[PDB]
Amino acid sequence: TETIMHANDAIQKTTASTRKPRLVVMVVGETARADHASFNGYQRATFPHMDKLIGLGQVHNFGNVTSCGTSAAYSVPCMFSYLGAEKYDVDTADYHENVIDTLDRLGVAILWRDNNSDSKGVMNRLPAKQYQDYKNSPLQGGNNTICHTNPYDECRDVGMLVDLDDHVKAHANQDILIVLHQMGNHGPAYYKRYDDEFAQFLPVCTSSELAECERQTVINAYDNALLATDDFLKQTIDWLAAQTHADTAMLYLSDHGESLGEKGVYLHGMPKAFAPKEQLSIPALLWLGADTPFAVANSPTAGFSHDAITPTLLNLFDVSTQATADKTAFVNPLD
Amino acid sequence: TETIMHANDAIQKTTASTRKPRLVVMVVGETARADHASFNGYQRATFPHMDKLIGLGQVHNFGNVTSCGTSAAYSVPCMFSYLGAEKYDVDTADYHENVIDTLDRLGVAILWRDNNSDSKGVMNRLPAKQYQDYKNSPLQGGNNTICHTNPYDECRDVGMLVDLDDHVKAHANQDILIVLHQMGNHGPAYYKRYDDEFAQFLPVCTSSELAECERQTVINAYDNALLATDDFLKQTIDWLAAQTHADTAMLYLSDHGESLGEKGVYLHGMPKAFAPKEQLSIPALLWLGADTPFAVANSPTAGFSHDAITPTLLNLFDVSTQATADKTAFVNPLD
Ligand SMILES: [Zn+2]
Ligand SMILES: [Zn+2]
Repeated sequence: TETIMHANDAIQKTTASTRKPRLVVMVVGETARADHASFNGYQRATFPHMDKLIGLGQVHNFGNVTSCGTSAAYSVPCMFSYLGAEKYDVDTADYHENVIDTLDRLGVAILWRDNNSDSKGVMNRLPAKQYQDYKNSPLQGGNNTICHTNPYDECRDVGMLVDLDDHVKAHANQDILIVLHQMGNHGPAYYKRYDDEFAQFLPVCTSSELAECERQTVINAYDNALLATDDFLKQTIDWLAAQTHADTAMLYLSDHGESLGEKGVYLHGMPKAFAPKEQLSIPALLWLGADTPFAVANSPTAGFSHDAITPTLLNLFDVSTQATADKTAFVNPLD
Repeated sequence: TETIMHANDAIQKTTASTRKPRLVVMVVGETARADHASFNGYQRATFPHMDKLIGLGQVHNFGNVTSCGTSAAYSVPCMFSYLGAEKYDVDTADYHENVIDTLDRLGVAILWRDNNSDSKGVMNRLPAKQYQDYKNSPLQGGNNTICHTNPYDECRDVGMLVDLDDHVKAHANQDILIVLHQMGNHGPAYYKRYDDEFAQFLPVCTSSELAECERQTVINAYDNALLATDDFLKQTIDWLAAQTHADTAMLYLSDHGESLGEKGVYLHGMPKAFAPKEQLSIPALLWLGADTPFAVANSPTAGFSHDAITPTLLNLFDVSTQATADKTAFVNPLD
């Protein structure tokens, strides 16, 4: 009763009872920036798995996408909002219906796994059991079974992929959205972000005081963490490709980019008014399953931004509402 | 170290190994405003239990206190920060060591129970099991056993007091801090916030369109929710009074106030440079146990604010750090 509604008219045009169930994984990345992706022209092979799938036509790359801000606190709630970046007031985002609320009201079975921090309020109106902490191991009070593969005891993003079949089997003949919130490229200690298999650009910086290390060694650790994210996305897609009774999709966007020493600036979090372009420039990818019914939108005049996520998610679940009239999306609506 | 440190020099002057363990309950209230508390002169007995304890000298009233902002998203992280309101940056509060991080490092056993939303990042570095969701019942994925006493199935703040003895028993001979984050006076549906026992100021507004109801009936439901918070604070104190083995304290402050129709303004969330006084004026109370060693501090000339919380918590746990010099606190350090 106490929510500012945006999509009270929302209804599904078709349901899992009259066509194949829809199964979407939305990956909320962390600190990855567009121009260190090989698929956007970076001079190093940072996403070999995604590049191969792009060459096969399975993954669609949207190029240099713009985040709404330079921090998770700002970007993550706005990513799932109806307000968009221009009218978004990070302070009062929680008073509004968000796109997760709409999908849950229409019967989509939502799971949010988090190896980062939390959903920044997005999940607060749904039952607590639909949100799972994956930045802690079970004895620490969380769920991630892949935290002891490295000397930092840091939980890994691929632990969020363990037995997602549980959720799918609990929700037969239902549309499903799974949100995975990555640790990704968070710094400054990039060398802690990936297991040794991905320690490929060398040597790396092994200190949290970035200014002290040499700039190239900071970049090397950052690009190694991208390699681990490329693998995590590949394993996510491999799991979806085995769900042959559903129509599947994986959408991936980072929450913001990262400065890597341009004009001496490192990290992120700068007020958007004068943040450098590197902090606002993010990768964006969409994978679609075999025999997909969906059509990918072409990059419009203005390019894409975080504002396209909410209409995309509504389109992937066939939701009709005036709330998305004339709004950019990564996928066209079906009719 | 990926954390911006503020109290790296912190050390306890004495420990539970050489004096009585310290046991502190910090209540983070919600939407209660100073001038509707009967202990600040409101012409209605909204806090009858606290008023009796104030008359006995057991509760100290700090009068009209100022919150740092007009929403929980802004105020809650700042309440636990070292930066204080004037340097605080809500987007990047999470990058900084906060007072809970300091207490945890020094060995205080911290429990955060939340019947509101969550800790707004404050608990993110501590093990997940030290944070408990109390706005959901157990079958919903939370912990609160008192959600079915009302027709809205709304979880009640007193459910957070159920069997706190479990936490105390698990931390024998340790200092303990318990944070209880209230649902409290959140609106606009004030009439949902309290069980029938507290439906005392009548008639009440039973709609969410507050500008439609008669103003006094909105005020009546708001004041009923205060009665239920007064009762919750009394039950909290009654539990602490039974921990005779420890030196105890209860500190209570709201996250912000509330407009109740003055010049047509309702609810809160206005930008703090422009917000009316009602949204920034909050109650603040301190209860101390029998034979307390602590003394109430000199009032700042402008009155107290949220900035006093962090130095107060440090002083209550005998923590010595340069980060408290020059800073306001509700109680003096022991020396
Ligand atoms: Zn981020
Ligand atoms: Zn609040």
